[PDB]
Formats: sequence, C-alpha cells, structure tokens
Amino acid sequence: SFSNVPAGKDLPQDFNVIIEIPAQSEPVKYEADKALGLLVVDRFIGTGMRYPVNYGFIPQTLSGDGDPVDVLVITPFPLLAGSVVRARALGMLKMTDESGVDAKLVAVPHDKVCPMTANLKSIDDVPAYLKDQIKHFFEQYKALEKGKWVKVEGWDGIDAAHKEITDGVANFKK
Amino acid sequence: SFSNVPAGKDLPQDFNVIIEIPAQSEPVKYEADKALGLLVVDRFIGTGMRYPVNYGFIPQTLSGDGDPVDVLVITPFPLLAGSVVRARALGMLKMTDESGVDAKLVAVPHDKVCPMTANLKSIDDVPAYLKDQIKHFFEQYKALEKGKWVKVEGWDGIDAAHKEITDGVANFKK
Amino acid sequence: SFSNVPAGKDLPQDFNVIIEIPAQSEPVKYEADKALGLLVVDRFIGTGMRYPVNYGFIPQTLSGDGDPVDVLVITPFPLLAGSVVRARALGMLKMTDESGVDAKLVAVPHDKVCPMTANLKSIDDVPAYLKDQIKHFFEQYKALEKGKWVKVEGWDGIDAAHKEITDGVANFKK
Amino acid sequence: SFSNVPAGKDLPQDFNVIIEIPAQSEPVKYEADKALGLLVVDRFIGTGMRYPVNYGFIPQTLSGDGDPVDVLVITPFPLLAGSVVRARALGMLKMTDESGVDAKLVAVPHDKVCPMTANLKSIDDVPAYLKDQIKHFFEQYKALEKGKWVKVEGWDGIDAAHKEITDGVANFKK
Amino acid sequence: SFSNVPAGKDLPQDFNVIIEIPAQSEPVKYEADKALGLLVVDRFIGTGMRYPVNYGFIPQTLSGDGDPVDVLVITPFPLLAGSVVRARALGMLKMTDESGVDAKLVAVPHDKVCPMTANLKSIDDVPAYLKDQIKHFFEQYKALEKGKWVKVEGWDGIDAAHKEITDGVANFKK
Amino acid sequence: SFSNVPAGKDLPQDFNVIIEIPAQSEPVKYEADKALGLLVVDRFIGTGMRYPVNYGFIPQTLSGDGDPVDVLVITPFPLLAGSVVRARALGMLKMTDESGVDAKLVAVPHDKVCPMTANLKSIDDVPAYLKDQIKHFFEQYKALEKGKWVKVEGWDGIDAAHKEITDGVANFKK
Ligand SMILES: [K+]
Ligand SMILES: [K+]
Ligand SMILES: [K+]
Ligand SMILES: [K+]
Ligand SMILES: [K+]
Ligand SMILES: [K+]
Ligand code: NA
Ligand code: NA
Ligand code: NA
Ligand code: NA
Ligand code: NA
Ligand code: NA
Ligand code: NA
Ligand code: NA
Ligand code: NA
Ligand code: NA
Ligand code: NA
Ligand code: NA
Repeated sequence: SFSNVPAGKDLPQDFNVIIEIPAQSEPVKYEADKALGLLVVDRFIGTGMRYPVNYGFIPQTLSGDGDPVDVLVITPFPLLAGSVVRARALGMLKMTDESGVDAKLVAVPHDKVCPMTANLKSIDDVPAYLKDQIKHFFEQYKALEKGKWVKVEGWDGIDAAHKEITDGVANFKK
Repeated sequence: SFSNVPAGKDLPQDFNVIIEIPAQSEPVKYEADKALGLLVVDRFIGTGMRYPVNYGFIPQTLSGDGDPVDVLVITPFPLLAGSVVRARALGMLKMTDESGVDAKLVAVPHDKVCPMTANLKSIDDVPAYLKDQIKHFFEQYKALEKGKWVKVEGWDGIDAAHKEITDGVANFKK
Repeated sequence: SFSNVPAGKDLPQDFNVIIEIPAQSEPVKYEADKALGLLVVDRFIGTGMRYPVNYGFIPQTLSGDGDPVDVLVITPFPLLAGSVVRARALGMLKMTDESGVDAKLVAVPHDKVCPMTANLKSIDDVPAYLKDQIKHFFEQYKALEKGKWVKVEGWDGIDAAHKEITDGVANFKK
Repeated sequence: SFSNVPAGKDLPQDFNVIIEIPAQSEPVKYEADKALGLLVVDRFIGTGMRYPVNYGFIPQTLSGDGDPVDVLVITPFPLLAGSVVRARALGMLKMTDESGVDAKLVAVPHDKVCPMTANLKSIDDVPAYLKDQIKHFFEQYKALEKGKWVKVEGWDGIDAAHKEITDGVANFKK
Repeated sequence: SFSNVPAGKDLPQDFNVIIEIPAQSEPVKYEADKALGLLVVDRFIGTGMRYPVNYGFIPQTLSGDGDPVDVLVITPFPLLAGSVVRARALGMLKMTDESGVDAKLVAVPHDKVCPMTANLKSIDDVPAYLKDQIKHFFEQYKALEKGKWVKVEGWDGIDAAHKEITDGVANFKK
Repeated sequence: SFSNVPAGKDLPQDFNVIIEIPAQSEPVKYEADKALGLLVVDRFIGTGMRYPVNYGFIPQTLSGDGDPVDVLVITPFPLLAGSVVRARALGMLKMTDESGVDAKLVAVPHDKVCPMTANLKSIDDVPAYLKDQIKHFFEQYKALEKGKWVKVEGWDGIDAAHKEITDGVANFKK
C-alpha cells in the first residue's frame, strides 16, 4: 500500500501526501506503518490537543530523522485518514524537538483538486491566526509527555520546502 | 487490495461494491486507485453538494468509459469509505455527461446484510423524494466546474442493471 | 495487509489488535477479510445497539470457532476502524452463543500508547457500570436475528486471557 | 417558553411536539422543565441505549401519569432538542412500567413540513424493523436501573392516538 | 427570549444576529418563533441541500416581506442554533423569489468575537468559491418544492446592507 | 429562563449548573446572557483549544468578579449547551488571570443522574491525566489573546468548593 505510492508526479513541486491525522480529529496520533500498510496508534496525545490542519507524509522520502518528510495540508473540510492527496508547497515550519531538528512542510492540494485554496501561493498568504494556531500546537502538544519538548525556530518559504523534498527523495534511494 | 476483490459471488445478480463516498459525507470526491490500493482525493466538489446515498463501484468490471461500473447503495446508516458490501440491484439512472454516456446503478445490500432494505424489490419501490434528490444531485453537483455538465435521460429497471453488470465483467476480462 | 500483522511483540502479554468496530459507532457490524485485506459489512445490527467499547481481533490467531481471538479495547476516544493498536489484557467475558463457546478478551492499549488507562490493571478495575453495559450489549444485540442468541457465563481474569491468546497463536500455526 | 406553546392548531389530529431527545443522540435522557422553560438532565441511560426515533411531548396536555402526552416522531434526519414540530399521529405503543400504564404515540411531521414521510398513513406503514427496534428499546433501556421495568402490551392505531390526545388536552385544563 | 434581544449596540453597523441554521447542518430549515421564543421546524429541505454558512436574522427588524432582516454569517466553525452573535456587514445578495423581493445580508462577527474574520472588510474580500456556493445554494435549494423559485439579481456592498438594516429597524417600530 | 433557575435544591452541597460549553465542543466560547435568557458568542478561542470537560455556572450566585460561580462538570458523554444538570462538588482549581482571582469548581452530576461518576468522591479521585489536561487548558487557551493570561495556583477540596458556593449565594442576594 503506502510503500508503493510515488513521492510525486513531478518532484519537488508536484508531490503526494498520505494523510495520517485529519484536521480537528479527536486527539489520537496515528502513524502509517509502511511495512504493514496500515495506520498504527502511536499515542493518545497527553494534552488532548488537536491538529489544526491535516497531517501526513510524502511516501518514498527519508528525512534527516529517518522518517519520511512531514506535511501539514490545509483544506476546507478534513481529509480521510489513509487517503492520498496530490499537493503543492507553501513553505515550512522549522523546529527542534527532543530528537533533534524537525522541519514540517505546509501545503495545499493541487489547484484542480482544491480550487478553494488556489489563491494561497506561499506561506505569507496563510491567515496569521492559522499560522499562530499551528505554531502554538507544536509548542504545546507534548507538554504532558516526560522527555519530550519542542522549540519553534521560524517559518521559511517555498524554495526551502522544495530543498527538503529533493533531499528526502535522494536520501530514500540511499 | 481493491484489485483482488471479486466482482461478485453470483453475477450479475449477487455482486460486491467497494464504497468510495459515504452517504451525506462532507463534499469531497474520493476515487479508489486500484493500482495503489488506496482512496485518492479526486476533487473538492465545487458546489459543496453531498451524495444523498453511498457511492462506489463493482471491482473487476470495466464500463463504457473505461472506469468500473458505478453504484449507488441505499442503507439506513452511512457505510465506511473503503469497505466492501455484498449487494443486489434495483435499477439504474441513465445520463450523459461531458465525457459521454454515464449510467449509474442503484442498489441495496443483500437481504441478510441489510434486512431493513428487504422490501425494496426494484427502483419503483424507492421513495419518490429520494429518487428526486438523486436526480437533482447529478443535475447540479458539477455546476461550478468549467467544462463539466450532466443531462439525466431517465430511470431503468433491474434487467437493464444486470446487462450493465454482465457487460462490465466481460469487458474487464478483455 | 491484515494477514501480515504480527500477533504481538511479546506474546501473550504484549499483543496487537486490529480494530473492526469503533466504540459507539453507528450500528453496523464490520468484519476484516484477511484474504481481501479489507473491512466487509457483515450485517446491520438488528436491534440498532452499539458497541460500548472498541472491538477487533488479534491477527495470526485461531480461536475455538475458527475465527481469530476477539478483543474489546477500552480507550478515552474511539479508535479508527482498520487501525492497529498495541494492547495488554485485563480479563475476559465468557459466553456461549448459537455457534457454541464464545470468549471475548477485554483489553487496554500499552501504557505508553494510552497513559490514561495505565491504572486499569485487571478486569476488577473496570467500572461496574461499563462491565454491566458490555454484558447487557452481548445479551441483547442479537435479539432481532432469527436463530441467534447469547448466554453470558461470567468474567475471568488476566491468566485466562493469556491462555486464550497462547492457544490461539498455537492453533493458527496449525 | 414550553408552557405557552399550544397543544395544536387543530386537535386532536393536527398537534405540536416539543423535542426532548433527538433520534440516535448520545444516551442522555433530557426532560423539559415547563416551570424553568429549559431542558433538564434526568439521567444517563444505564444501558447506554439510544432512542431510535425522536422523542418529546405535546405541550398543554396531562396524561394518566401526570406528565404530558409522550410522542415518538419519525424523521429522515434527527430534530434539534428543544425545537417544536407540527405533527400528525400514526398510532401508539401500549406499555406498563414501574409507575403503571404508559402509552406513547408514534407520529410524523405535517406533510408540508416533511414530504418524505407523507406515505406513512398509519402505524401499519412503519417498517417492521423500525417497529421492532422501538419495542426492543422500551423493553431493554431500563434494564440497569433498580426498581424500573417495562412490559409492552401492543400497538394500537390512529383513533386510539386521538383519544389519548383529546383526554390529555381535557385533563390539563383540569 | 428572541423578542427582547436588541437589534444592535450601534445600528446599523454594529448589530445582533440570532442563529436559526448552523453552517453545514443537516438539511432541516428551522425558523425562530418570536411569539413562542423557540425554534420551529419549517420544513425538511426538498433537495437535501445545506446552508454553506450560518443563517439567521436581526431581532426587532421588519423587512419588506414582513419577516425580520435575514443574515448569512461566515465563521470558522458552525454556530449553535438559537445563539446570538454580535456582527458587522460585508454586503448583500439581491434576489426575488415566489413571494417577491428577497435580499439577504452577508456578515461576519465583530472583530473581538472573531479575529479570524477581521481581514474580511467587504463582500469583495469573500473568496469567489464561497460567493459562488452561496449563490448556487439559493438558486437550487427550492428546486423540489412546487410553487417555489428563486432568481438571483446580484451582489451589493456595505452601504446597501446598512440601508436594509436602518429600514428594517424603522419599519419594525411601525 | 436562566435567571429563574434555583441555585440548588440543598445548598451548598446539592446545586444546579447551567451548561454553556459541552466537553470537546468546537472551540467557541459561549456565555449565557441572564438578561436575554440566551447563549451569546463571547469569542472564538484564539488557540483553537477545547474544554476537556463541560463548563457552565451556578445560577443565582455572584462570585468575586461579579460573574456567577463557574463549574466544570465531568460526564461520560458531553451535555447539551443551555441544559441544566443537578450536581455535587469534588473540589476546585485556584487561579489568577488578567482580571484577578479566578476559582473554578470541579463537579459531577448527582448520583441518581449519573451513576457512572458515583465513585468520584473528591478531587483526589479524578484521574491525574484529566486533572493535568484541565490545568494545561487554563494555562494555555488564552495564549493568543493580547492582554489575557492565567497562572494556576493549585487544587483545593470539597470544603473550599462549598465556601465558594455559600459566598456566591449570599453575595447574589446583595
Ligand atoms: K520538477
Ligand atoms: K447468475
Ligand atoms: K512472553
Ligand atoms: K379537530
Ligand atoms: K450608528
Ligand atoms: K445544606
Ligand atoms: Na520532520
Ligand atoms: Na517531532
Ligand atoms: Na458510469
Ligand atoms: Na460522471
Ligand atoms: Na470468540
Ligand atoms: Na459471537
Ligand atoms: Na406516557
Ligand atoms: Na415510562
Ligand atoms: Na429577506
Ligand atoms: Na426566501
Ligand atoms: Na471564577
Ligand atoms: Na477567567
């Protein structure tokens, strides 16, 4: 299943995201097992906080931590966990957590998939209130797990997102 | 996954439907990718309109357009996207859209799966209000996508549904 | 999919459960098809009654009836149907139904997956009201299906749960 | 609020129902307080069972037990708790419980409010599966409360419903 | 209840809206009864179509048709039916229906109530896709009721909204 | 409506709570207007955080800030906004915010209303994970509103809750 989905139709700018956690879903952290082809319950989020936007990963990528490249996808209605969405990048949130460096991309679907998000061209177009909510979420969601923490370094734009994607694709192929 | 599900236990009258879109779900059009084994987001429906009944397809069939045979399944509670339901036919809605001829079957589950729908023997037993809603849905849901349109030709009964199924099974095997 | 998930990381006490029916979901009985890798609609529950806790099975086990070992998993929020949860046993409900002996385990997730349930050490820690609801559910949910019935024999503890799991693993390997 | 709503525009056949419990709502029994004008939590249902159809009462009536006349209203989507619906009668369920005789009417909205239910002319038109679910609900929902019980005597038709309504209106005026 | 809520703290620009229909709620048209103080079920929408944004009215106003001034309020999450929201105007949709002229205002909450909508200053700031959905909704939702119809004339801005509000307040006082 | 509900049947230990915000509801802060008898939208919570338990107030009380006494009510399913629940106290959370001292009670329903919570006798019986979530919620929910802040001082028990209630009742009567 998950293992055979292409990273994208035209990398890095035209990529695929497998959804693990729908926006506003009850506070349960699922992670795709690429060796089982199934979503696995990683943990019940200690704080009870919910992802403000959809969360998933790009298949066939391997990030700095040995996990696939992480992606937040903004949509007008939550997406189904375990579904695939063709997406494009807006930018990224840079952070470090208990396991070291942690960048997450911020994306929207392809314009023909989601006309509603077509006018979001870069991270600067995302409403400030949403940006602020995403940043608060990552700063606070691990507050009640011993040994876990997050510091947000800052936002970066589309070119940085594309580097992260090209690196991830390369690293995965070895 | 999807590719290996049989078209049915006793074709054409006793067939399987893989669900893509639960009745009344938020207005997001998923399509099964039979080569990925996963549901893929085709588009956010432009009008925000919702399927009035469950929508899916018969696996191992190939309709006139090169897609599997499409099915609307009526149930007392929505079905899970990506699940399989053993079904029987009531009839069909005949239409033409921007890509040519487009028939969709109307079905209910097998009587032992859904005793609640056992008294629906043919399309004529479906409440007129539901029939009318389904027809309005197909007439209007594509209203806000350029280049897309639908004209409803009319309803047909169980024998026409069975032909569509037998043709689809034959065509798929080449 | 389902067929390749291990029964557990350290049997019998540390096992995996694939979820078929989320706690409080609409009254539709799904069963995993291990040969299709998909959830299948077994039936619309005749009484309209809902599982009071999550329901699923241990993969790679084979119980007395030729089905995998059944498990009720208690969580603070319902789990996703078709997901996998690492679990530990609390005890079991002993019953006989129309097809003979029927034991179901009662479990919670691993403590690092669900800290919220860490203080449930055995079946005796489960609130009496929940115990009573589970027992009423099994006594009544089949009331409206001809030829189906259930008598509850009683509760048993962790050691009995572990026997059921070890037997199931052994039986599956032939 | 509740106290000033008329029992109906043309009694007994054209009456009003104030909704206390939406069909399929979580298992919490609300009762309108006509002296507070507010819904009050009577109890968490011990069995966790849910009303299969909407439940409420006719204002300005006084039944045999000193409570207003009780009504089950069938609709295609649940109604809002605390809302008012213009309705007509289909029949009634006769029962006795721990507090003596207990009849409940079965109704649908006025035809111009709910065209979808226009073809239900009497209790005999209600699907058998729904009838059976309603009867099971009342037989079982109090199973886990000490001192509470219900025996179902049987169904009766529109004329009996109308008597119950005329009596209730008369009794309320003293 | 409803009858005593002020039309606004500083008319016409700072006004109150009582919500009758939450955005995306199941397709049931409630109307506030100002003489009962309660929401009343007007009808089950024939097409099954849902309001794309919250819908309600300004209390203590009387529009051209003898009903209070109608308002669509855009929010990031649906509002509770029967609740009150302090709002400001963006513009209006002009229409005529079976009962003659029908203008509906488009509004957002006060900036301190909803910071998320602060950057919407006029109707021109509303995304085109949302504008298009609202217009499609009114063009189509009455399609299945005999004797009912709607033609959309066009959009107008904040000053026209304010006139409609001042007229409504004046007309209500006689 | 709200203004005429008694503070309780036997104060301070047997009191009434009017619910403003159901546990886990979308992140919108409603406040009862006792002069309108209606729920009013105070604000969209800036952080998007949700109340982990039901939130409301005791009618006919007047706390140190000039608002009624605030109460968190723990239940197995969320309660309806605007409903009334007979409750008993477990303890209280002591805090100071931007407007000075701020104590909130923690309660459960009367034992006959909610048998499921009967074994919670005091604040010390509440699971630590829930206690921790409630405290995190109040520490963080106002993070994104300028001029607003909260420091948690600590927990206190049933006797302190009862003082707060007796003071509130006295203060309200002048
Ligand atoms: K490229
Ligand atoms: K055949
Ligand atoms: K072991
Ligand atoms: K009459
Ligand atoms: K003014
Ligand atoms: K006392
Ligand atoms: Na990362
Ligand atoms: Na991380
Ligand atoms: Na087709
Ligand atoms: Na088509
Ligand atoms: Na079993
Ligand atoms: Na069984
Ligand atoms: Na009665
Ligand atoms: Na009764
Ligand atoms: Na109007
Ligand atoms: Na109109
Ligand atoms: Na306070
Ligand atoms: Na405060």
